[PDB]
Amino acid sequence: MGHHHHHHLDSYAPRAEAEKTFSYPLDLLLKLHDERVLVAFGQRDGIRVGHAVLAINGMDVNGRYTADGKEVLEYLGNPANYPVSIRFGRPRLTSN
Repeated sequence: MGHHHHHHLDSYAPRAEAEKTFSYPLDLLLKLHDERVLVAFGQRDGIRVGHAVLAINGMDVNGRYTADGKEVLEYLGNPANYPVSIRFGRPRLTSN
């Protein structure tokens, strides 16, 4: 009965994490979902899958493209650009 629910402001989510270096091959994999690049695998236990990319080398990502317009999966997949720094966090940090 009732099955009531409540949540914080829909526009919001917890803050982004700090910038971190990445390179490949690595025990980390990313995928495209809902016009965002998300962690597919690489969790120590669970607290990593479903996190979303927010910038790469300071280019705030246009969902799944760089600021320049490279698709993030191809951009990171290119081994000429394997060594990178990434900013990532909870999805829906803001609606835009």
